[PDB]
Amino acid sequence: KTPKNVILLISDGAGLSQISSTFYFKEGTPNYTQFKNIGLIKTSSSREDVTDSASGATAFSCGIKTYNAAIGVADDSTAVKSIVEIAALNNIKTGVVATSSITHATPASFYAHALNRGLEEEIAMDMTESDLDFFAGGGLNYFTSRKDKKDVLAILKGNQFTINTTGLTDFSSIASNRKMGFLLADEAMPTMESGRGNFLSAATDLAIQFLSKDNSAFFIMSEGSQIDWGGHANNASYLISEINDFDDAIGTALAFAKKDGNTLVIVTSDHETGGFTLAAKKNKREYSDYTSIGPSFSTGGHSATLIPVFAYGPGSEEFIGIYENNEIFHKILKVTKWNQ
Amino acid sequence: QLKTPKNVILLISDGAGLSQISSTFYFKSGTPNYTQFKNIGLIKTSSSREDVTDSASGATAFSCGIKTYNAAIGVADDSTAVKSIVEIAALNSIKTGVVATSSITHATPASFYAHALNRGLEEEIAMDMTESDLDFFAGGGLNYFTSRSDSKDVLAILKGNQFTINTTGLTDFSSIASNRKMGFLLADEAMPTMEKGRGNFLSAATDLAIQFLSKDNSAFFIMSEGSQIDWGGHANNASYLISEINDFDDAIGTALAFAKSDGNTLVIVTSDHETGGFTLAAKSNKSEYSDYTEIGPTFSTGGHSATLIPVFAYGPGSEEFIGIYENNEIFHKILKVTKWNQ
Ligand SMILES: C[As](C)(=O)[O-]
Ligand SMILES: [Mg+2]
Ligand SMILES: [Mg+2]
Ligand SMILES: [Mg+2]
Ligand SMILES: [Mg+2]
Ligand SMILES: [Mg+2]
Ligand SMILES: [Mg+2]
Ligand SMILES: [Zn+2]
Ligand SMILES: [Zn+2]
Ligand SMILES: [Zn+2]
Ligand SMILES: [Zn+2]
Repeated sequence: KTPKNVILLISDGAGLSQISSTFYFKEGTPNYTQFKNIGLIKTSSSREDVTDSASGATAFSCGIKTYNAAIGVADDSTAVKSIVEIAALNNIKTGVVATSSITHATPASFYAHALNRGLEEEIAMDMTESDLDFFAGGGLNYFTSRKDKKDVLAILKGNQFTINTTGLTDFSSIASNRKMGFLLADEAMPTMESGRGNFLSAATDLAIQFLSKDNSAFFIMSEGSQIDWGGHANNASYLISEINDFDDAIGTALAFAKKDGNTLVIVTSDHETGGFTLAAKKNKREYSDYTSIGPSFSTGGHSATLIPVFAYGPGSEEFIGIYENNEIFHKILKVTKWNQ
Repeated sequence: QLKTPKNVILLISDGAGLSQISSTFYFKSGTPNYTQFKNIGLIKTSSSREDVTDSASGATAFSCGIKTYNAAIGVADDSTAVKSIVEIAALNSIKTGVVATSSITHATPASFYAHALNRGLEEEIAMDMTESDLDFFAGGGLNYFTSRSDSKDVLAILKGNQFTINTTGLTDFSSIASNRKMGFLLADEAMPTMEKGRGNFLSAATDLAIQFLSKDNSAFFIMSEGSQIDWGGHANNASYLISEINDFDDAIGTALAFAKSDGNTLVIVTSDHETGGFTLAAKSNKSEYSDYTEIGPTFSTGGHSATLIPVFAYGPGSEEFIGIYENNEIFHKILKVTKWNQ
C-alpha cells in the first residue's frame, strides 16, 4: 500500500473524448485498459471556472488552487513548496520530461515559482535554484539566447548537471552523471507528425533508470504537452498522433511499475481542450453516418469538464472517487508518506 | 471475494458523456449526488456494426449482454431474440420495474422488456409488454397502447395479465400496495420536459418502484432512465440538457439514499453514449474573446458520439464495475455479482 516511487504522466488538454480516440485510432489495445482504479477531478482554478495549464499543474505540483497563469505560487502570489522540493527533503530523486519547451507551464510548475507563466527566462533561471536531478525537453533558447545575455547552462554545470543539446543517448552514456539535462530543441520538440518518434517513452525510461541508479526512490513527472496544441488548433490528426504517443509512454511507465512492484503510476490531465468529439462522419445529401467517426471541435480554448485520473500500483485506491485537482498533491504525500 | 447484492438499481442517463455529467458541478445548486461514488469504470459503446451507437443497440448491450446492430431491441446481430436481465430476474423470483421520462416504448426502456427487429416498431413493443414478466412500470406512451394503427386495445390485455394501470398521476405507495403489478402511463408520448413542469417525476417514480417491488421482503431489479438528456443534446439546447441531467442527479440521490439505508442494494449509474459534443467552453465576451472566469456551453454535432462513457457503482459488488470494458459487459457483471441463475 506504500509506493517507494511515483511516476506522474500528464496529458495536457486531454479529456475523456481525447482519451477515447486511442480506442479507435491506435493500432492495438490502448495502455489505458491496464488501469482498474479510476477517479475524476474538478479542474477550476481559485478565480476561473476554466483553468489554464499553469494553475492546473500548480494544483498537482503544490496542492493548492491558484489563479490562471500562476507557476508554483498561491492565490495571494506567495511561493509554496512543490512535490519536487518536498521529494528533495525526503531524499527522493526527481525528474521532469516534456515535449514542449522545459520552461512551458506544466513542467515549470514542478521546479519554478513565478508570478506569471510567460516569464519563461525567469523560469529557466529558476532551475538553477531547484533540486531537480533530471530533465528532458525543448527550450534551449531560454537557457542560452536570453535578453539578459546570461549563460544559464554554465550555472547548471556548476550545480553538477551534464547537459546534452544533441540527442537522447543510451543510458550507458549518462549513468555516471550526478544530474542530467537534455535540451533537444530551441523551442518545443518536433510534433509526432514531423518525426519526433519515441522521445517521450525513451526519455521517461532514461529518467527511471537514471534516478533509480543507487537504489534511490524517485518522483518523475512526464508530460504529453502537445495534445493541447492539437485541441487549440482544432487539428484532429495532430491531436490523435500526440495522444497515441502519450499512450505509448503510459505503457513504458506501467511495464516498469508492474515488474518493480513498488511504483505508483498516476495518469491525468490538467483540463480538456477544443470540445474534441468522436462525432459520426458527416456526408453531403449534410447527414450523419454512424458507421464511421469524423472528429469535430467546438472551441479553440479549454473546457471545464471533470477529467479522468488513472492509478496503478501501491496506494492506487486513494485516487478513486471525485475530488478537486489539487488533492492529487495531497493524495501522493499521503500514500508515499513523504513528509512536509 | 466481493459482497453479493440482493437488489440492483440501474440508472441510465441517455446521451450523457462526462461533459454532461460535469455540468451538474457548475449549474446545479448544492453538491451533485455523483460525488457519493467511489468505484468508477469506463465503457466502450460501439455496436456490432457501427462505431457510433444508437440507444437501442447501446441499451440492449446492457439488458442482454451482446453487441448488436443500431436500432435492434433485445435481439442479436442476426435478429434473433436473446434472453434479457429482466427475463433472468423473473426466473430467479426477482421483482422487476422500468421508469423513463420518454414514452415507455422508447428504445432504452423497450430493450429491457421487448424483442423487436427495429426500435421504430413501438406498437409491437407495447404488445411485448403483455408477454413480459415486468411487475412495475412508469413513463409516457399512452398512444402506443390505446391509439394504435391496428386499433387493438393493449391496455385491456395488460389488465388481463394482472396489471393495474393509472393514466392520471403518480400515487403514493399505500395507494398501490395491494396491486400485483402496477403500470403508470402519464402522457400520450413523452413526459413533459423539466422546463415545462415535469417536476420530480423521475425520483418519485423510482422511489415508488422501490417500495412496490420490495413488498414481502422480495429482491428487485429496476432500470430508471433520464431519457431526455439526449434530446437536449440533439437539439443543441443547453438549458434543456442541463435541467434534465440535474433531475437525473436527483434520481441518483434517491437510489443512493435507499441503498445506504438498505445495505443490500447495488446502484449502477451509466449512459448509453454521449450526444451533441457538449462542452463546458469558456464564455464568449464581445469582436469575440474567451473569458475563462465563466462557462458558456457549446456543441459540435446534432448526433451521438463514440467517447468512452463513465460508469458509477455503489453498494455490494460495485468493485466489479471499475476499469475499462465493452458496454455489453455491464450485463455480464450484473449477472456475476448477483449470482442469479442464467
Ligand atoms: C452537423 As451533424 C450531421 O454532425 O449534426
Ligand atoms: Mg502543458
Ligand atoms: Mg522565480
Ligand atoms: Mg491534421
Ligand atoms: Mg433513451
Ligand atoms: Mg416482439
Ligand atoms: Mg434553452
Ligand atoms: Zn493545459
Ligand atoms: Zn491550452
Ligand atoms: Zn441514447
Ligand atoms: Zn439520441
